[PDB]
Amino acid sequence: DWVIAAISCPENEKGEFPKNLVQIKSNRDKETKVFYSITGQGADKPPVGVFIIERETGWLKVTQPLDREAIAKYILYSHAVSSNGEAVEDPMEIVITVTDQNDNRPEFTQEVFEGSVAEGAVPGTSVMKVSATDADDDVNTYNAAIAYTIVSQDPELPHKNMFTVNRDTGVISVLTSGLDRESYPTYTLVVQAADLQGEGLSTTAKAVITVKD
Amino acid sequence: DWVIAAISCPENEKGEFPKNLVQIKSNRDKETKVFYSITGQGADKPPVGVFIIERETGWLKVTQPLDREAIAKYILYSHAVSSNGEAVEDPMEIVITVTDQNDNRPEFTQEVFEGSVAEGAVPGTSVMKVSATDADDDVNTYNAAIAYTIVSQDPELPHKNMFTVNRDTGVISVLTSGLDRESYPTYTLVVQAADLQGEGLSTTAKAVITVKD
Ligand SMILES: [Ca+2]
Ligand SMILES: [Ca+2]
Ligand SMILES: [Ca+2]
Ligand SMILES: [Ca+2]
Ligand SMILES: [Ca+2]
Ligand SMILES: [Ca+2]
Repeated sequence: DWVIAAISCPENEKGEFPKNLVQIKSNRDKETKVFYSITGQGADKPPVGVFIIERETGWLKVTQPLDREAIAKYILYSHAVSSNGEAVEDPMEIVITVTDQNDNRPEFTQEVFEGSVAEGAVPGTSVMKVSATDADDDVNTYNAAIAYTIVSQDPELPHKNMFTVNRDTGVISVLTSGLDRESYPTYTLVVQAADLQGEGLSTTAKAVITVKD
Repeated sequence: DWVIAAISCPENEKGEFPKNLVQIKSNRDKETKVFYSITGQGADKPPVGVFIIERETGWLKVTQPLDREAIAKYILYSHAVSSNGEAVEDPMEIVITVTDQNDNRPEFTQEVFEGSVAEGAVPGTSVMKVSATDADDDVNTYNAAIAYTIVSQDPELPHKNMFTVNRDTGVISVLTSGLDRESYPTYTLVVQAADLQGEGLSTTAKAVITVKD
């Protein structure tokens, strides 16, 4: 049997609802009056009534904005019943797919990441890793594509930029010489993760680095 | 059989082509690999290739902007063929409907309309009618809803506004007293027709009125 494998709808649509999706009918409507209905989660099962079909015209519609991160795909079936009460078609599968918008900020997996480094470590020495996740669609968009940056370093001594971060991996490394346990044993870095390859929604966390012998 | 009775597409779409319309598949694709194709005017018949279907995925797409005033409805059929060469579904009817944009200016049915009026006619006397048409969708929009106005009167004597026009019907009537064949035997009015109930696209024509005894 034929299936409508996808009718796409972006999440978070604005403007007037309901919105038309597609009109389906039985070509047996030349024989009898036919009445249309739909079943499935999103139709008669929870979330009830997100999708409706006009009983006489067969216009399938969506009645509220969708949310890809809650339900990304709805599987419905359309039904066609004559006025005398006989189903005149085998029910047809109709799938609604929800496309992504950038509506989730990245989140670091920890509020505070801890790491340590030997004071004599040569510039370039990898110290620790910070990590973030993003609930948006990393398959089809850059809405979940995170760039890591360092926002600040406390203290700014002996130099303001003792460390750097790999923009893609979140690995933090020694950038310059001068680390010294006896002068400054601890650094607090504010790190940022931002989606849209660093241009989008952002969040911060801390990396606390202990300088060892 | 089920029919996709309408997938709507506005005419004159901008941005990137091709544009996805709907994805259709055979659920017999669990048994065999299935290849999809479409037939109909707009697909394999003229205008060829305005609609295409991806042979493996079943994504039906439109490849160029549509024009409601040229073709307002396309009737396509989808086909599903196994890799061994057997049609695995009855072809399904899929109708694409083109929705309207206001892209046609009203047009008067004549460049010059002629009428006459007796000089003693009381104010309110109907003189003649001007008429315009509009190729846009008068059923579903106001894109063809015309308001008539008078733009100018030559000569502006004895008064600047000797006539008026019914905004809906285009009937021109005597507005005030003072018409006189021996003083001014002829008036040329520039008349305007504008769609969007007078707010939209506009055109002009002339109404030449002869004053009789
Ligand atoms: Ca969402
Ligand atoms: Ca995001
Ligand atoms: Ca999202
Ligand atoms: Ca047009
Ligand atoms: Ca128009
Ligand atoms: Ca039009």
